[PDB]
Amino acid sequence: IVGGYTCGANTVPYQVSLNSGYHFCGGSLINSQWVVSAAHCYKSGIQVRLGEDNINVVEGNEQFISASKSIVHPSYNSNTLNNDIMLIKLKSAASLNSRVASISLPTSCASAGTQCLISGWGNTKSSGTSYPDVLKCLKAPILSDSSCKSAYPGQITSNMFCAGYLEGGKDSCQGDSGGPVVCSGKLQGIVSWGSGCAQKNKPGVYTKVCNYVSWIKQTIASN
Ligand SMILES: O[C@@H]1[C@@H](O)[C@@H](O)OC[C@H]1O
Ligand SMILES: O[C@@H]1[C@@H](O)[C@H](O)OC[C@H]1O
Ligand SMILES: [Ca+2]
Repeated sequence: IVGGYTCGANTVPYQVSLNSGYHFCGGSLINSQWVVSAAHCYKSGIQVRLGEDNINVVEGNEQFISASKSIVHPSYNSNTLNNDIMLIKLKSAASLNSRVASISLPTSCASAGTQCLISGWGNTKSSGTSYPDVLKCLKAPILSDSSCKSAYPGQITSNMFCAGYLEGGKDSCQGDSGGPVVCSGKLQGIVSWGSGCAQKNKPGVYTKVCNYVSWIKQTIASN
């Protein structure tokens, strides 16, 4: 998160950390045993770290669960990042309380203009490198399909939307991938890609979760 703020410990209770010896992606808890993430975040040996604020300190509320199975979207294209969504099944059910909670899947797509919560442990600087130990939060509106398609010609599919600010200075960034974009209490986006971070006329590009509620729900009822 570039240009955001310190969320506060456990105030984003659906935010997870993907850990393979080190934080490498975010993810979003949607029920006690399933995390949704970015498909380009896929790797073998994933442990899912719930209840995290400082990812380099044990603080009192963590749950560490190994993945038992990962499902990259059947149609994920790593070249275009089209359909950048993946589901992770947890080996044991997380124990749900006020600091470890699932976030509701949409019944509707969020409209251009709607302001959302983007959170992650990604790089906080746009020209330079610096990674936080605590979770960082950004409120960013959704942007119109017509300025999204302009900012990134030939690259925006119906499976993506842009969210952010075209004057730059505020974005998600490397290390935020897999993580939530929440609007009106609905996991609407998944941190996916962009050109740099916090750059003018280059807003964050997010996987459009509402296209995948049918794929998510029928996957989760059969696995
Ligand atoms: O974003 C672009 C992607 O859509 C694809 O075309 O590969 C090149 C990238 O610049
Ligand atoms: O039991 C685990 C604890 O030992 C570890 O410190 O962090 C995750 C917990 O689930
Ligand atoms: Ca911790």
